[PDB]
Amino acid sequence: MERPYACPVESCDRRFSQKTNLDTHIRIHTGQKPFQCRICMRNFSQHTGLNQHIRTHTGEKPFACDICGRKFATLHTRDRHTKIHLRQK
DNA sequence: GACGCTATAAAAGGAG
DNA sequence: TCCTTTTATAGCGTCC
Ligand SMILES: [Zn+2]
Ligand SMILES: [Zn+2]
Ligand SMILES: [Zn+2]
Repeated sequence: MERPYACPVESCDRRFSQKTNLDTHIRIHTGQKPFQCRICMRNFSQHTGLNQHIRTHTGEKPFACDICGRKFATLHTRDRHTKIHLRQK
């Protein structure tokens, strides 16, 4: 069994290797958000959801682009940006 | 075009 | 293992 943990929701039925990931996933169904932003008090489903958000307050931009050295708050925004240097408008 | 941001999935770290 | 963190992937929505 590579992914022994299955989602209880008949409709969804997503599979996971670690039980942690299954519990975290189930939260999207129940709508429970255990991670709270201490500035605006908003709630998030994940550790990363909260971390991505704290940066909107702090203005921290950890991710730099290799080509132009421009900074971004999140990983995806940075990765997606780099692709523009490989094409025209 | 570009990118700020939220969501969510996949994986890894660390301690008992 | 269980719990904490980290990395990856998808879109949305809006301004340019
Ligand atoms: Zn599910
Ligand atoms: Zn906040
Ligand atoms: Zn760049």
